[PDB]
Amino acid sequence: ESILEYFRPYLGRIEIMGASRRIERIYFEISETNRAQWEMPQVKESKRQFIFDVVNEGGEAEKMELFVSFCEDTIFEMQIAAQISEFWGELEVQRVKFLNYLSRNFYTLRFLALFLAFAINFILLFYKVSDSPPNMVYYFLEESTGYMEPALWCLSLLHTLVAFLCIIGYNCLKVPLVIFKREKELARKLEFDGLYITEQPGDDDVKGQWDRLVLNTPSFPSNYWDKFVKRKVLDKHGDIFGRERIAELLGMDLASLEITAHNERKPDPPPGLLTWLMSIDVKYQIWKFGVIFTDNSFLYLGWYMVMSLLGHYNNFFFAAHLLDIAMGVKTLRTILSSVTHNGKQLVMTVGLLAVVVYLYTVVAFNFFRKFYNKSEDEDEPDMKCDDMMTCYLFHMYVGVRAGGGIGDEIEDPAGDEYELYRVVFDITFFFFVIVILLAIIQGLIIDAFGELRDQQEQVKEDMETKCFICGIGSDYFDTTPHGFETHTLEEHNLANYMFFLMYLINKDETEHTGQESYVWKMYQERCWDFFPAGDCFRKQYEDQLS
Amino acid sequence: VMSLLGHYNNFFFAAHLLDIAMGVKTLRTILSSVTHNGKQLVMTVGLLAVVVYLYTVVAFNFFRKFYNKSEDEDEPDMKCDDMMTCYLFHMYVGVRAGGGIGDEIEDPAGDEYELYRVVFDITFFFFVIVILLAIIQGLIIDAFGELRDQQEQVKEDMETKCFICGIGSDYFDTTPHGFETHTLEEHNLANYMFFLMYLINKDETEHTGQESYVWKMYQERCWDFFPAGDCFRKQYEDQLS
Ligand SMILES: CCCCCCCC/C=C\CCCCCCCC(=O)O[C@@H](COC(=O)CCCCCCCCCCCCCCC)COP(=O)([O-])OCC[N+](C)(C)C
Ligand SMILES: CCCCCCCC/C=C\CCCCCCCC(=O)O[C@@H](COC(=O)CCCCCCCCCCCCCCC)COP(=O)([O-])OCC[N+](C)(C)C
Ligand SMILES: Nc1ncnc2c1ncn2[C@@H]1O[C@H](COP(=O)(O)OP(=O)(O)OP(=O)(O)O)[C@@H](O)[C@H]1O
Ligand SMILES: Nc1ncnc2c1ncn2[C@@H]1O[C@H](COP(=O)(O)OP(=O)(O)OP(=O)(O)O)[C@@H](O)[C@H]1O
Ligand SMILES: Cn1c(=O)c2c(ncn2C)n(C)c1=O
Ligand SMILES: [Ca+2]
Ligand SMILES: [Ca+2]
Ligand SMILES: [Zn+2]
Ligand SMILES: [Zn+2]
Repeated sequence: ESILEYFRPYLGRIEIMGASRRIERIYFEISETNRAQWEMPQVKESKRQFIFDVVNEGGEAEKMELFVSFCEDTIFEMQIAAQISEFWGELEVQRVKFLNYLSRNFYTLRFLALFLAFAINFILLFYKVSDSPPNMVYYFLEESTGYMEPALWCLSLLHTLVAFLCIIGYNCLKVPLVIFKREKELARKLEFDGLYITEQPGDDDVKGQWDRLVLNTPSFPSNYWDKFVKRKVLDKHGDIFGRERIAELLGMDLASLEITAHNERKPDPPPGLLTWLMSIDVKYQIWKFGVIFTDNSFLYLGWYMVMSLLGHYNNFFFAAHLLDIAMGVKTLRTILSSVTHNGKQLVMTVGLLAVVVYLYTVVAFNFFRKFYNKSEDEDEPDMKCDDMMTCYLFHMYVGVRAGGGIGDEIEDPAGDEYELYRVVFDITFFFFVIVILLAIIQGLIIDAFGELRDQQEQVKEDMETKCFICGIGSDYFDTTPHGFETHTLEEHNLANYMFFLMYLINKDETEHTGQESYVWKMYQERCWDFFPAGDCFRKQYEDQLS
Repeated sequence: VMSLLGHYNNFFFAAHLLDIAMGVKTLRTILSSVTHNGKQLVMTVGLLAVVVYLYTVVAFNFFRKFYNKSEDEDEPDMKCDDMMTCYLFHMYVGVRAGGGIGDEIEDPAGDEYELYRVVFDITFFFFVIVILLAIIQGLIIDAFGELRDQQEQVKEDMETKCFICGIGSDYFDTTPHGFETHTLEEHNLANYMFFLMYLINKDETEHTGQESYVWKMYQERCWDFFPAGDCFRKQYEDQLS
């Protein structure tokens, strides 16, 4: 019993479909470092996001196809977590240590940046403008507190430095995952689908046309686990598309690959800076800059950098950093996600408002223009509807904002032949614009709140009622007490399937057993038939009592 | 404390009127709707403060001429000479006044910054007056729906599944009034409650085999005696119980 208790965390168990028609149970070893890396909060958050998006967007037919991909991505991330874990050579080692320090404390730098922005704004809360020095006016900090201006200067410098550290850290730990995902997707597309061989991408596909740059670059499979994708594509499509055309498209040399296949040399790489710069692939760097610039978080951080530099140029610009609270706190993100859920419908609704108010201006310029005199003095009238530019601007700026429509601002229509017509005009403008459209605006936000809440509830219920791997309902396992918990924690646990991949990858091919070799060979062929979908061990041997 | 202060000054007793909220049950339910999303509400007012502060920042640097609230020409009263007064004015007047801050601010017609001020007023009207108050109302409405859905779910779960064994009502519904008989005689909650006292009171030497077995398992914090997933009727369905 003591040995089993000691080795319980390291004993992983999974279930596979099997070479035969019977579900088979597989036992293997889980490394301590693998479990330590898996339990990291970042990995936990990534797994939560993956589960949420998979459940919400469905994709049942591709479920396993997504899951395996997730595992691959996650593995790369924790490799980075292993790498960034806690004359020329001296500066290089200082640079790598500094980069690692920035990578480790990125979130702390974000928190410090938010706090520094709050402090800078609180200091700026004491500005005052006066004509006399402390013809145009001057600005100065009017306060009785000492050394406030030097403190503000130091806070500005520290804020910019910390934000720059944020930029460098984010480039250190987040970009390689995006690059790896893009390389993986492009490799799958050009190896199986052949989107560039005997097929072309669509013109509207911006990313499809952008991915054409790294086709012939020597560093194409960089930042990705596989480095022989181009050779496999050549072997797959040379006999049809033409070996020479494939070589030119992928930038390969048949003689070079042949001689390296026979035997390769081991030249010494020069550590010089000039030769290193010469060895930099310009096209690959251009493609990497293009893909990284399309990211949202990187653009947000670049905007934060620009705001910091403008803050050095003019201190008041730092006020913009207050909006980072929306990106900072999670409840901020949720409540503003309600607004962003129906954003297209919202810009929609304001456009419809503009059109209907334009029609009201059209019918107000042709007949009811006399009633638009906003000048009290009789000597100099001020007609706001002499031309439709002023009339439409007046209706847009005054009629929409003023409660009760445009009739309140417009003169009294009593005592005129068009009094009934003007009454209909004002009442219909009040109902159609002030009431209905703003009601739509509020209803969109309320519906978005309900939508997000329903999505979260559906995800929770789906997770709590059905198993992720086999899909069998919780009731059948609930026949036996705590059956569902045992099934979801021991038999078909997600972490066990994740760990089995690494256990296959680390150990040598000659050490794989029959089951391990079978799973590995079917994995290579992108075949997901080993997952026990629709069946499990318990019902396989229900008569035999397992 | 309120009562003692009421003795000190009688008017303090007015505070006790708020006890109606704690007193009547419907009071508690309707205010539970408000308290359901309280963090989201203090949230939303904080975001309001930040966005109005940004509007004051862009109103202190350029559009400060239009903040003269004094009718007399001899003694002007600028409300945006410093950002303390400008921010207080926007917080206290702009938010409360329907239509944004443009109504209180002077007429921008006839100036080079008239279009810029039009954008300023219209965007302050939409972003502050419309969107944020819409969020405030939507949170309360969503909380009402949340509590109602919770009560409905609890009622349905109680009325459809048995609490002890968890078997659905349909299987018992095969026999007429089967679910009622099962939930009133076989797996009644009160019977399980009473059995614990019946075991605690009687002496240990008087316990039978079944009573002694349940008692020992209870003492070891083991809950395997509860018939979860099985019951008498399906145990002897072939034998007709
Ligand atoms: C987005 C909503 C838009 C509609 C808002 C409706 C609110 C107001 C509704 C009604 C008040 C109508 C005006 C007062 C009556 C005047 C009579 C008249 O038009 O005869 C004219 C002749 O005929 C024409 O020139 C064309 C006749 C139709 C004009 C447009 C009517 C729009 C109806 C829309 C249907 C809406 C139904 C109900 C909607 C709730 C006389 O014109 P005049 O004096 O000889 O010349 C004038 C100068 N002019 C040459 C420049 C033209
Ligand atoms: C929460 C919402 C916040 C934003 C509300 C926006 C409403 C209003 C929008 C627009 C009206 C803008 C003002 C009128 C035009 C003036 C030109 C100008 O700025 O040039 C200036 C030079 O340049 C600078 O000093 C910096 C330029 C940018 C200033 C800040 C713009 C904010 C944009 C936000 C993006 C919003 C996009 C749309 C949002 C719906 C000229 O300045 P000056 O006269 O030489 O010196 C003045 C005194 N000073 C030294 C103290 C500075
Ligand atoms: N094959 C499966 N593997 C794991 N969990 C499963 C599987 N199928 C269903 N589940 C669900 O997983 C739930 C348990 O979640 P789990 O223990 O994985 O949470 P977690 O990721 O540790 O949580 P947290 O969000 O706190 O980090 C069960 O309630 C069950 O409904
Ligand atoms: N094991 C169980 N024991 C008792 N009731 C159960 C059980 N499982 C489910 N129920 C549900 O409880 C309901 C009966 O509730 P009950 O008769 O206890 O109401 P009550 O609590 O006496 O009424 P009140 O709330 O007014 O006191 C049944 O409709 C049944 O669906
Ligand atoms: C098959 N395979 C993988 O699936 C893999 C990997 N590194 C990460 N992953 C996910 N390597 C090196 C690999 O050969
Ligand atoms: Ca072997
Ligand atoms: Ca006895
Ligand atoms: Zn399962
Ligand atoms: Zn029962």
